[PDB]
Amino acid sequence: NAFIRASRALTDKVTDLLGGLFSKTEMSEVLTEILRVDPAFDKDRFLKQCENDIIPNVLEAMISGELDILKDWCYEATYSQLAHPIQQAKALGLQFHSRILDIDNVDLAMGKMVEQGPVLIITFQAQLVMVVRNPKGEVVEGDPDKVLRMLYVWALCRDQDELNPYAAWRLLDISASSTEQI
Repeated sequence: NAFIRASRALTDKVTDLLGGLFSKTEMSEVLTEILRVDPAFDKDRFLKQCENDIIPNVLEAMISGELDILKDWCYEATYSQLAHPIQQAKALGLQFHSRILDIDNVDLAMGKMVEQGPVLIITFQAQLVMVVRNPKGEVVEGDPDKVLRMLYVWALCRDQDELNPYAAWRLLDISASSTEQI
């Protein structure tokens, strides 16, 4: 399909912009650290887990204002930044009616080491419908009839002390941008 190729082309360009002169050695060094604790680690299986588990659960919690779920999936400083806006909305008794339409083009962009552990940076595209309403049912944020096409970049960090490999990754950072006219 033509459209499918264009969206795939956009993802590849983002991966290029995230690939500096030292990206090959930095990725290899991060894999060395991950492999020390999880010898069976595989990049493709990891990306499958991101698409079927990590992304859907975290993104849903974010747009639905589910603070307890979000706190379990994020690092401390990360949670504080995401929580504040949600906490303000709840104080005004606002309602989160946002929903996810689709998620695709999941890919591995780069790797880096941080104090909390090894980091793998992924990207993906998603179609969302954002809408927040007040107690009266009136829309005070977003647009219930508009579909937003987003390009996300997520930094996931691994807890090197976690016994179970399928529960070792948590959200460390996130950036994004709409893809209108692309």
